[PDB]
Amino acid sequence: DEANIETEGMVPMNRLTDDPRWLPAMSERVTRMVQRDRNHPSVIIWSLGNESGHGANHDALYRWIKSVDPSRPVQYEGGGADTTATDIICPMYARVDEDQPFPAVPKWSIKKWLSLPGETRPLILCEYAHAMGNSLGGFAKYWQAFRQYPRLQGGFVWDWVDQSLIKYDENGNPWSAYGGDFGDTPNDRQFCMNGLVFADRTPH
Amino acid sequence: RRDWENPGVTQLNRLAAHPPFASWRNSEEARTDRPSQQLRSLNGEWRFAWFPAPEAVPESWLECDLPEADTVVVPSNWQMHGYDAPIYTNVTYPITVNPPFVPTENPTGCYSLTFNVDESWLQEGQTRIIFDGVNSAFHLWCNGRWVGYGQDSRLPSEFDLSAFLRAGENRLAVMVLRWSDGSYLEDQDMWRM
Amino acid sequence: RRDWENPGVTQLNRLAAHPPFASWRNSEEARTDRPSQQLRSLNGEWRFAWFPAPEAVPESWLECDLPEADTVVVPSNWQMHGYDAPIYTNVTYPITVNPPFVPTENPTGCYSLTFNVDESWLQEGQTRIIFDGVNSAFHLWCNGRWVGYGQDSRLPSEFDLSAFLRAGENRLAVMVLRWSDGSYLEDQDMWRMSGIFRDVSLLHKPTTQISDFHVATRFNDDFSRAVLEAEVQMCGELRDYLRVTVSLWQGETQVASGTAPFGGEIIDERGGYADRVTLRLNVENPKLWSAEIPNLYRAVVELHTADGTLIEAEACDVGFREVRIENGLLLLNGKPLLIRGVNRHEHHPLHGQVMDEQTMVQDILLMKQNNFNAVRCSHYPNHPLWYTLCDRYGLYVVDEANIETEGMVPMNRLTDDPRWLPAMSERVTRMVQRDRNHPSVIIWSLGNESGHGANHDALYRWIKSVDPSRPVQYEGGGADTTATDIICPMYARVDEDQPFPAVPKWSIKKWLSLPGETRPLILCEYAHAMGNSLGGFAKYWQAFRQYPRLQGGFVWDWVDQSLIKYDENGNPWSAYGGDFGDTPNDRQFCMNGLVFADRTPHPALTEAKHQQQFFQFRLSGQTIEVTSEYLFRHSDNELLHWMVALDGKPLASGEVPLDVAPQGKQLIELPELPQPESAGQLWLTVRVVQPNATAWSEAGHISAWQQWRLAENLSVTLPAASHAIPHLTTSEMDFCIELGNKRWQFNRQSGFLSQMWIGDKKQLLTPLRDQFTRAPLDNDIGVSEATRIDPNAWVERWKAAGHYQAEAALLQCTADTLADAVLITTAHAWQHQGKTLFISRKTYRIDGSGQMAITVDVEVASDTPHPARIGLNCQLAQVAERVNWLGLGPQENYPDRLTAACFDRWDLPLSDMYTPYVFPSENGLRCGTRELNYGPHQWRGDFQFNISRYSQQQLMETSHRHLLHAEEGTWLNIDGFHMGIGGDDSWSPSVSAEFQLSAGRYHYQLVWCQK
Ligand SMILES: OC[C@H]1O[C@@H](O)[C@H](O)[C@@H](O)[C@H]1O
Ligand SMILES: OC[C@H]1O[C@@H](O)[C@H](O)[C@@H](O)[C@H]1O
Ligand SMILES: OC[C@H]1O[C@@H](O)[C@H](O)[C@@H](O)[C@H]1O
Ligand SMILES: [Mg+2]
Ligand SMILES: [Mg+2]
Ligand SMILES: [Mg+2]
Ligand SMILES: [Mg+2]
Ligand SMILES: [Mg+2]
Ligand code: NA
Ligand code: NA
Ligand code: NA
Ligand code: NA
Repeated sequence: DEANIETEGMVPMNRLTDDPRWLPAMSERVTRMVQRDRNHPSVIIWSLGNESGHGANHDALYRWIKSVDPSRPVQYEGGGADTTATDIICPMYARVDEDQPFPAVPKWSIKKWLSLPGETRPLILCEYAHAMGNSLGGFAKYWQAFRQYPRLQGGFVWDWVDQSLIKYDENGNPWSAYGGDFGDTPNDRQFCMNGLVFADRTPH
Repeated sequence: RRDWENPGVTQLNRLAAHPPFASWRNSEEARTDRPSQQLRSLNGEWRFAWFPAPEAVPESWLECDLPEADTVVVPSNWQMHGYDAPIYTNVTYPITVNPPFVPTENPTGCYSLTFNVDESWLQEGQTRIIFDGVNSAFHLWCNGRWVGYGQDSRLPSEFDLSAFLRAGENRLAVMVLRWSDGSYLEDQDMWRM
Repeated sequence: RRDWENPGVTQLNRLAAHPPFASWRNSEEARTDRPSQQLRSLNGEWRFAWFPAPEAVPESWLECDLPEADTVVVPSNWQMHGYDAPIYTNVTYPITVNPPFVPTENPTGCYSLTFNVDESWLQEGQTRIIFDGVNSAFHLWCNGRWVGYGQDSRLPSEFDLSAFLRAGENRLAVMVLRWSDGSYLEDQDMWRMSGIFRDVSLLHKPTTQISDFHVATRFNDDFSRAVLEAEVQMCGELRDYLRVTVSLWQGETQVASGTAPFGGEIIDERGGYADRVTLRLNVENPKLWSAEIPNLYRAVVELHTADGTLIEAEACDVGFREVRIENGLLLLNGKPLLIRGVNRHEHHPLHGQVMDEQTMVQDILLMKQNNFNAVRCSHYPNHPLWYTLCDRYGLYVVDEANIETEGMVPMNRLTDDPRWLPAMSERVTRMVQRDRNHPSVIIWSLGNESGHGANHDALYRWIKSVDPSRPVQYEGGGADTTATDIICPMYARVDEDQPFPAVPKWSIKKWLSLPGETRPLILCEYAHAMGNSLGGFAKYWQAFRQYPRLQGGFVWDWVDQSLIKYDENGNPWSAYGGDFGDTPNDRQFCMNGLVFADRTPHPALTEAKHQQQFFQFRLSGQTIEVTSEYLFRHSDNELLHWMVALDGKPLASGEVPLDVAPQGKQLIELPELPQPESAGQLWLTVRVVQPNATAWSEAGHISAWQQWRLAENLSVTLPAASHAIPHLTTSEMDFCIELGNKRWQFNRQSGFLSQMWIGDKKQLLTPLRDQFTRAPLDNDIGVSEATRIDPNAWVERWKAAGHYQAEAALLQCTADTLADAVLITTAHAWQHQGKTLFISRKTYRIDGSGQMAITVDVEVASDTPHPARIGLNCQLAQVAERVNWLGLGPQENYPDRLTAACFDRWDLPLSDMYTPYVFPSENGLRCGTRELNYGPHQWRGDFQFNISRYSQQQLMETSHRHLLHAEEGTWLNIDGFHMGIGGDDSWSPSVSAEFQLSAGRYHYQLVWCQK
């Protein structure tokens, strides 16, 4: 269960989440989610949101959930996937054997990540295997690794269904449309279609 | 007094969040998770009118239905009804990055509903309304009188209407703003509706 | 649209909090911390009008001054101006508890000010206004137009007036609401006031400005090297030609300096802060900061262009110090501290809660002079100047957020409610952003008495993320919750547990070793100094010194919160709860200081100074061993001063310079001390003296002292029998002994000495009778009131038992003649409703030398609350100017608070034998007295005493010290035994067992005579 908080557009990504002036707005998107869904057994982990760097607000809210509900682990990939605001190393798109040494927020090979000096948490990718179009190549490698490494406990494929919308031509026939197809601009082409199934739930 | 441009105001008169309620008046119904008489759905056909900004919303609307309005189904996204286009942007915000300000031209959706309340609901207890999802912020009026405000498109906003409702016909006025300071926290890579 | 009744709205258009700014336009002015042209003060005479509610404020006011208004000084509290009464309530909220709603009748103060702005301020840059303190919420208008709103009475609210001001005359309209939803978080046990009580300023900043800067100092393991890290953030137009240069100054010297363009390091996938830059300067062998030696540097932040043009400069004092809790201990620069602290409310007897430099410096000097090294901002951020002073004078500070809700039920009803997370958040975060650069601030506190809710944990973690340099603490919820790095109880006793459910107060010694516990323990409040208190104080320190992890505490508290009123004649007097028509009120519970509102020391302050000494001494024959308790300084401004005296009579003395390294020891070999001859007790007395004057001390200031009973010579040569012999005359109603000039009369109907004569001069105005009660001390009363009685309080236990109204029944009264003296034998039985409470057997022996030897032997029922005292008393007829005695003094001292007192010959004016506690009670006692001299009289033995013009009765019937009237003659209370005063807290029996008159059978002997 993930709070409604993404500010990936800001620069740096945590410009709001680290600003105490925004602690209130964020607070309510975390606390109200917990107070609402905390009784569902299917909810096993709480997430503080998505792509919003790592600000103090995240740490504050992290600790809140831990105080309010000890029954569930909290996780957050912002700021490098292994920040003090997450109980699980939850990177997104970190490869199996290859490192991607980005400054500040690198994506280590998931196998190398688990054994980094001092690290001890379990690692579950919050997003991996971008299924955009003819994709999912190398998927078997992830699982090979998941099964061999005790602390490599899986992940969440990205993602389920294509975010395509239905439009109609002059004849009144339906067709799948994406970025820009509605006069929307600026738009991000077809990047809204990353599913394992088409908008109409037909398997890829 | 623009509330959609102040991250300090995320709600006004909204009740506290909580687990799913149904207020059964019979334990057997509760155990079997059967429908509840105390939980009515206001889904269906509502009255809708699109505007270029909240400042274009005619006062009359608060008390009297606009004839220029259309009857549409709720819940729904007005983009899907063709009132304006749905935008698809990944990272780059759909609006200009200048927190906590949003465009002066803020697509405002005016939803209204005439429905009646059983007299027994007003003779006792509390009668509240629950909006499970309003994108991205909105103001609520019940019978011309103002009730409250709410933000956060993905969690329910609840308000106590007990003192606004009357037995019989009642009318809801819901001014929904497409953009708001809350949009700064809603930058997910999906269609922006 | 009521904003004062919505905890979701705590401000409107208020600018971001930040370290103190001045916007210097000259780097030299910044470095030298000289006044700034860009920082004007709007303090002075303003226009004020009071209203019953905001709804009564006439619109005209927004644009036109009300003629009905008055001209008053700002800052100030309108209660202090008499516009309405200041309320004094402890826990119970001053308003009705119904969050977030406040009374419809909300006292609204309307402040206005006409002032003009230089045209140059409006031609460029930003012009903002700064309200350092508005109690408790307010709306601001500039020239009729509305600007913003603000809450939180203890932190500054800033608004950008740039677009509201015009060149020339301008007018400010400030509507201040006394009550608001914010009042729910401001329930501290102090006078409840309101208004603009802190400075109002006008700051001009360039458009492209410095909007914030954080100073950090990290060292290597031995503090030989240190790296100063300065993160700077800007606003306005970003340009490459922009630069920031942070330079560190040690006096006129420039130890280091760094320059760099904006553009921080990459922090995440989106890059970094292009509007920030961090400078890192190296510092070799830095001068470390401490309360011992407040070594400071000057950090100057300059916003300029690459071509060298200064845009603006900001600065602050920097103190290189490292605070960290390691292995269970709180370390300051690697050494484990011993907090000799005190809690200090911002209170002025005439100005209400308005602070000024003078009052501050005064308090600071007094504190340091009485060996204090730390202070707790109970219970809200203090006036900005305070931190600056503590920085320079040297004081460890606990900066505490403005959050107390002790009135709620349960105490954490709000702090655990996520709906209130926002309001709380701002009272914590804004404090940190403001004071985080002050080196004197060593610990952050989350507030006071507000239970333990999730909000506390959330905010706890925030500070830890934002500022790793300081430990966070909070006593709420049991003092050892997950929201505190330090076990910080309040009033937890030394050896005795107080097993309260949920939130017990364990013996501080037992607390440290509780299974799993490992943190350091520092009481945030202990030794409630209310009235005649601080008994058992020495026990705390004994323990602090023995236990590594018992690192001190903060006494409660500094100054009495009494206000000055005037009677018909126009004379000033100290007033407290209720004295202003305020009700409900909490009596005198606002007076818990070590000093009176006017900073005059209480007797207890002296005890504190002594127990908190930084030099410990031990004696072994001829050698005195001095151990230093300092962690950094050397005793480079001290010399030991010793002196031997036989029962007051000095014999030898001298002085050795002190050369002790911190933590070190020094041995001092006294010369072959003078060999006494006469009978008596030799007393070695050492005093540490500061020859040179400091910034806080006069020259020759005394920082410590200690006494030792050297040798003793019991007198064996009993008196030379005079040939005269007393004559006994006998009536049926009296026994009269005459000897030369003197005449003694014992009323055979009472069994007490009813009168004595020295010529045709009477000596007593009231018979010499036994006494087992005392004018109840605040600690004896606790929270027991007229209507609400606390059956547990000592005063009630006594009352119920009947001690205050015991009829003295005579059992025997005989007289016999001896070979050289008359002998009167008495025996009384004090009872109440049949129950025999006390029995007092005595024998008076008047001999040829004309000396009366009174021998008392009392019995106390082993099932009647232990008596407050066991002695005698009578109203003498004389009224002398001085009092001389050989015993513990010079100041007031009681059994459980007499360590600081010294044994010697003391002489003082009758008045100094009376302690002016605002709330009258037993006082002025002096223990361990072998000789007392008053007028023609002299009493000898081994007793305690208090002598004044007020009877115990008057004292216990009078509520204020100003309603006390001198009585005929002088009342003498001579105790053979006196119960301790206690004080571990003032709301429950707090007198240690060893100080309770429980022996059952007591015995003392006195010798009355004419000197
Ligand atoms: O479709 C590309 C994806 O990239 C991820 O980093 C992001 O978290 C997803 O929400 C989506 O934007
Ligand atoms: O003397 C009563 C004291 O009790 C303390 O618990 C409180 O923190 C103080 O502010 C004061 O109310
Ligand atoms: O602060 C702790 C205690 O302080 C006392 O003054 C008060 O009477 C008690 O009820 C409790 O509040
Ligand atoms: Mg808003
Ligand atoms: Mg994204
Ligand atoms: Mg408010
Ligand atoms: Mg209190
Ligand atoms: Mg001692
Ligand atoms: Na997508
Ligand atoms: Na210690
Ligand atoms: Na008090
Ligand atoms: Na010296």
